[PDB]
Parts: sequence; structure tokens; C-alpha cells
Amino acid sequence: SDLVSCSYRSLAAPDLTLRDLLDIVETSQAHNARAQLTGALFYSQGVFFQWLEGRPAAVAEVMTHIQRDRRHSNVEILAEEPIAKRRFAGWHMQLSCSEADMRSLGLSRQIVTVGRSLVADNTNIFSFDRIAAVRRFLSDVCAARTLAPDTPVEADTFALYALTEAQAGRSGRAKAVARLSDLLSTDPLGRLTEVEELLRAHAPTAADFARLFEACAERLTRALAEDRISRMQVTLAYSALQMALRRIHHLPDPQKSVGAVLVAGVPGHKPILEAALAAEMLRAVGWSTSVVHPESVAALAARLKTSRTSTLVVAPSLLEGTEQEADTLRFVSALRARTDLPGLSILVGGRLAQLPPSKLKDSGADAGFAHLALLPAALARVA
Ligand SMILES: Cc1cc2nc3c(=O)[nH]c(=O)nc-3n(C[C@H](O)[C@H](O)[C@H](O)COP(=O)(O)O)c2cc1C
Ligand SMILES: [Cl-]
Ligand SMILES: [Cl-]
Ligand SMILES: [Cl-]
Ligand SMILES: [Cl-]
Ligand SMILES: [Cl-]
Ligand SMILES: [Cl-]
Ligand SMILES: [Cl-]
Ligand SMILES: [Cl-]
Ligand SMILES: [Cl-]
Ligand SMILES: [Cl-]
Repeated sequence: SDLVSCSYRSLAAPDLTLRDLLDIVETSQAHNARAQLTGALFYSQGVFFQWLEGRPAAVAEVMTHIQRDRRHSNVEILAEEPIAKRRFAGWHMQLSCSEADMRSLGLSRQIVTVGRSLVADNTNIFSFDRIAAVRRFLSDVCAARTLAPDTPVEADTFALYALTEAQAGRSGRAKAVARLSDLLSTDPLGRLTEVEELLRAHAPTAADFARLFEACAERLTRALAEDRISRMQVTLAYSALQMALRRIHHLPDPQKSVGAVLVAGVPGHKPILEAALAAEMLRAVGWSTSVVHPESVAALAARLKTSRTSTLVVAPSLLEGTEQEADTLRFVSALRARTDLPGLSILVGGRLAQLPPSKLKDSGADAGFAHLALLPAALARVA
């Protein structure tokens, strides 16, 4: 064989256009054709996935150029593996984007459309599940269209690919969450290294961390309810998780950003972990994010009229939920009263996000996210 594959994830320049994508595709088609490289490029919501395959030398050279490109950043290698045969034969470099992005760019082949519609807001689907699903889907479309070019492929076909990948990961993740919950319930600070190794193995991205934390959080909420652990124990666990999070994920603020967003806790609530997670997730998709823990409504009012950052995410506290709801209501309402800003957008999480959007209209919050990992998606809708 002696064929190798390399795949990465990167953050497209916030000002990326169709002309750019097309230039990339043409340059790549020409060069990959000469150098005997094949693969696919997937663009969705400011993010790139690329797969490249060929002889080692060819892949290395082209990656040397790509890594230095200025139309994307935060290039993260995902795989460098030997393959037995090409997954994208005949595709020197094929472009593909999501259905939503297809709408947003005004496109309708030859660009392979991927329908994320049915699975995008499914919190059981982890980041690597989505990556693998896109890979398998595109490789399959490549085979298919090699066999029958004029035979169209249903976009929402991708849904099944994603769901299947996630289901494959499900049991192992259940084990991880169980083991984790045990650690957090016993002595999470005495065994922080084990907590970290677990989190590092099962949560490659910040959104994955958030998924695990949501699962653990309902587990421990149950435990505390049944008086199986103490409040002090939940505090310990919370500290441990903050430390583990900072050790593992700590993205710098994107220099080229898609926009700016303020992440705040409700005064008295200390959504330290959840706000940190919110910031990591939003930074990972290209948002400039600031975390604020105000102790008054007026403070945040000041920071907002000073920042002119028209978007505010109220991070929920998923472990102090005795009175998170009415507190958040009062806080957001008050904020709206002290404010004179028609462009301001407010997003809310937690139990408040579980109410029907009629209540959301009634609330003064603009939109909700019933789960942390849904935050990026909820934000994009408002922007
Ligand atoms: C997301 C992305 C993917 C790219 N993929 C390839 C590729 O597969 N093959 C290629 O030759 N260039 C690719 N490029 C472009 C190169 O980084 C660079 O434009 C080119 O290789 C150097 O220009 P040159 O024609 O003067 O050598 C890609 C760029 C971006 C931003
Ligand atoms: Cl891969
Ligand atoms: Cl979509
Ligand atoms: Cl998806
Ligand atoms: Cl990802
Ligand atoms: Cl994973
Ligand atoms: Cl595959
Ligand atoms: Cl485990
Ligand atoms: Cl401890
Ligand atoms: Cl340990
Ligand atoms: Cl405004």
C-alpha cells in the first residue's frame, strides 16, 4: 500500500466567501491531481473538516502549505493513519457543506450537501461521532457518484450515519459517566488525576466535556436529592471539575472572530464551571468571549453599554437549582428594565430553557438552550 491519510479540523476565517472556497477547491484540484492526492473538504458554520490521502511525502508537503494558510486557523490534526486503500478515489479535492450553509451561500451540484437538520441538536452525538459520520457519508457519496453520477443523494441520509456512530459510542460513554459520578461522589480532589484521564479520554472537545457534565449533573442531583451525598460533596466535585477543565481545555481568544459575546452568571449563582464551558465552546467555533460574574444588575448594565456587545449568554448553574428559575427571570427582566438597547440579545439555559418558547417571549430572554452543548447552535440562530 504505502498510502496514508491525514485529517484535521480548522476554523475558517470569519470573512470567508464563496470565491475563497472555490479558489481553494480549484488550487487543490489541480495540485492534488498532479501529486496524486485525494480527499474532501467539509465546511459547516465557519468550521472546516478535511481529509487528505496519498503517498506520505505528498500529504506532508501539502499540509505544510495548508497549515500556513491564512483563510483558516486553529488547524488541529485529528488523524494521521496509514490506509489500505483510498476512501476518496477519483476525488482530487471535493467540496461539501451542510444544508444550512448551502442556503447561506446561495447554492446545486457539484457540492455535496450534508443534511444535519435531523441530528444537529441531538446531545447524544459527540464531536468525533460527527466527524466520523461526515467522513463515512462523503466517502460513500464518492463511491456512489463514481458508480451513478446522475443519481442524486438525499441530504438527510447523513442523519443515519451520525446516529449510528453515536450509538456505537453509547455504552462506553455510559461506563465513563458511571465511573466519573462515583469519583465525583467519593473524593474527586483526592483522585483528580483519574477524573482528568477519564475526561481526557471521553471528552476530546469542550462540548463533549459539557455532555459528560450534564449526565453526571443529573446523576449527582439525584444522589443529593436521595441524601446519598452532601452539599459539601457537590462543592468538592464542582471544584475538581473546574480544575480538570482548565487543565484540559483552555482556548485563547480568537484573533479573527465571527463576533463577540458576553457570558454572565446570575449574581449569587456561581456558574463558574458552566460559564467557563460556555466560553470554551463559543471560542472553539470562533466567538470572542468574555466571562463576567457581576454581583448586581447595574454592574452588568454598565459592562454592556460599555462593551456594546449586543449578545448576552446567561450561564446556568446546573448544581444550584433550588431557585435558579425565578432568580434568572427577575435578573433578566430587571436587566431589560435598566437597559435601553434595542439590539440586545439574551440567551438562557437551565430549567428556564425547558419552558415552551411562549414563556420565553413572556420572559424577556430571546431564546433558550436546554442543554449546554446546544449553546453554540442556539447562538448562531440569533446572529
Ligand atoms: C481549508 C483549506 C484546504 C486546502 N486544501 C488544499 C489541498 O487539498 N491541496 C492544495 O494543493 N492546496 C490546499 N489548500 C491551499 C494551500 O494552503 C495553498 O493555497 C496552496 O497550496 C499554495 O499555493 P500555490 O499554488 O502557490 O502552491 C487549502 C487551503 C485551505 C484554506
Ligand atoms: Cl478521520
Ligand atoms: Cl443542515
Ligand atoms: Cl451533526
Ligand atoms: Cl468538532
Ligand atoms: Cl469521542
Ligand atoms: Cl469512512
Ligand atoms: Cl470507564
Ligand atoms: Cl476530595
Ligand atoms: Cl487519581
Ligand atoms: Cl443596542
